[PDB]
Amino acid sequence: SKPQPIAAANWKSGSPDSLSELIDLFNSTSINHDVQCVVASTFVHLAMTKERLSHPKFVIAAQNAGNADALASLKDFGVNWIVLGHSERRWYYGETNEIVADKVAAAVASGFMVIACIGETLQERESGRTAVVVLTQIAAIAKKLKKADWAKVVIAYEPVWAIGTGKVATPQQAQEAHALIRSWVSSKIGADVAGELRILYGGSVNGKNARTLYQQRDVNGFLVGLKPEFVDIIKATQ
Amino acid sequence: SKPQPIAAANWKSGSPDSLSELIDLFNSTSINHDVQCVVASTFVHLAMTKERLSHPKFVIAAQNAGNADALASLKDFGVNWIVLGHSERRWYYGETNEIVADKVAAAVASGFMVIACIGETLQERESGRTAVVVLTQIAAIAKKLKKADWAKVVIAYEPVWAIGTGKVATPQQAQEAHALIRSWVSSKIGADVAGELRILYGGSVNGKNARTLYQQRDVNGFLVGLKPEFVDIIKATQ
Amino acid sequence: SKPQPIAAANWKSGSPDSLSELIDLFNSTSINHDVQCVVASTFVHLAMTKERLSHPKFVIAAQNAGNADALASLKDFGVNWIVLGHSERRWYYGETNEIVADKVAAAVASGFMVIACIGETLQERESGRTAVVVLTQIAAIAKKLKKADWAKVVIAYEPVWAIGTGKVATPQQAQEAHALIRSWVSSKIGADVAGELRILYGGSVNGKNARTLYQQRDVNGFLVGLKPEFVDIIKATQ
Repeated sequence: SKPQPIAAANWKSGSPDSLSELIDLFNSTSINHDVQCVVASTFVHLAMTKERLSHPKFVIAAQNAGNADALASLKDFGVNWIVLGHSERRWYYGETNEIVADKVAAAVASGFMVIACIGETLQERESGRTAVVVLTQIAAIAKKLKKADWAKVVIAYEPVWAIGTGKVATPQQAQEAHALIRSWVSSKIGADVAGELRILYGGSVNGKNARTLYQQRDVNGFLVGLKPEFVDIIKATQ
Repeated sequence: SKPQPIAAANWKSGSPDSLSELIDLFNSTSINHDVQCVVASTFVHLAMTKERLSHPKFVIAAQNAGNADALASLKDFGVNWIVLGHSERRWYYGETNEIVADKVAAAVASGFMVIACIGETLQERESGRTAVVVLTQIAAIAKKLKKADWAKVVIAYEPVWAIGTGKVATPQQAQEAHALIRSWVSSKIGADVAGELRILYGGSVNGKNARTLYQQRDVNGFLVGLKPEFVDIIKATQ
Repeated sequence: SKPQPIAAANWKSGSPDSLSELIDLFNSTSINHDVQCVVASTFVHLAMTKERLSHPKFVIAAQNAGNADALASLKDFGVNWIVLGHSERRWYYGETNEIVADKVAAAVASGFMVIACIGETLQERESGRTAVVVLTQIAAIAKKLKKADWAKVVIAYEPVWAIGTGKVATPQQAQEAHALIRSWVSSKIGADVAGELRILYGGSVNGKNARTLYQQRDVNGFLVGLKPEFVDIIKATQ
């Protein structure tokens, strides 16, 4: 019943050696279930990742593409995945709902698989606005898409409200949010689309609480930071 | 006598683990005098610093806010300090005196404590224009502020004449610059504001010059790189 | 005969300490032959490298430019060399042949020594367009220069087609690229300019491969990653 899960991890910082070491680890990870793993890299590290990463269940993603030429350069380089709408961009780089929506449509048009992030802030959640905020964010994206395009879309629910707090969302809070999103998709886009849609939990987690989160009916994977424990996150989607 | 000193450290680069370990160091550091410690982060590291850093004498600062939305996201995230007009902004990104002044005024308006950086090049210094250059930079900032706003302002002198050319300024050179800045603030803004103003030294600081630098009449602390030796930089402000 | 070679290294990422240890290594290295060594980094690392680098055959470069208008201020900060037109900028940051040309000319007029990167993609090489692409890129640069400016210019042939493939161009492949560039410079700019022009091999290479590459008639050095093995790259220009 659940579609194919996705485990996706973002580079933050550190030496080329620290990255090549992770790549070696992932190349040597035997994964027995069907899962798409995604290593989202910064531009400066795409060359080394393309050079060293080779695993049948791993693809490379970009974290950003600031112009049409960048998208085209990524595709020419064999990078077919991209992460869009992450809170860092929305918070600090002026990326409104509409800007994010336009980027998703552009990337889809270019033939990217897109992991599109949505999520409400602390202030938004506490004023009881989780539903309106998150559904407004996905509505904006859907505005610029056709029904067929959804096969190229993955949604990450980023519990922006929990960033920096040291607390993972309970499986109940995560399920509620993922459920909220799927219901909107089912009703506004299509029951077929909703069933096939991957909705990833984009809060940080360890392997233990990731397993429990994955037991939730509307959780289809994770978007986390790149580190050795990403192997545990992959296994959590079994 | 001197106002409360400030010891402020800037993240440069390295892995999330490296930052984590530094946070562990600072959390366990005993500080027995009145000093405001500041850790200036890049966006990507703000989440871990908020999550892990907890010392009564430490606050978190941003290094940039490129737009109005970014200032607001920072404030909502509980980031109440910002460093503006630092050498990268002025000499790589070309922020003019006016752009810096506008940023300082906007941040103050939004409730931030601002560390505003000023400093002259070797061409400026060697051609006898240290005073006109440095004081013109601060004059641009002052134009956009009211007298009451100075309680939310901190000045940092970055001797880019030395930094950019491989020199280490002496305590005498640091003092002369700080004294120039203080006399300007005294003259233009008020002797009250001048006596209360923190002017931090932002040149090359090591374990042997830190105390002599702090003991200069017009130095009120430091703007330096984040390193384990920051503990000793803090100690030098006692 | 061959002009003075250049050995240039780009710092990728990682902690200040890791870079500082490399600077220590470089400082203790005898380099007996006539060669200009270049260490290029992002802006944040300039302070440390300026402070600590002592080797008399090394200079410090900025890893790229921001806007062409901000090159003058970066010169005044104290940077004397710059790398422009690197594939990363052309691919991801919208730097067309003409934007690269404008930056090169602006850097020269501000008194920089410039390493200007040119090279064709895998798609361009496969389609038989190595010469047209590379010569179009260098033609654009030349259009904004005068003959006297070439004394301040260095070309890096970046084998962009090989990026991410883990393979180095063969000496035959590198020589062919460098020779067609020089041939164009000789005819279009001047024989003497072409004789004095340094054309660097701008792909990562190790000591042994570098030594064989440097044997080629039109190879005048290297633009590579900043790592311990950079000492062997320098030695390979003997």
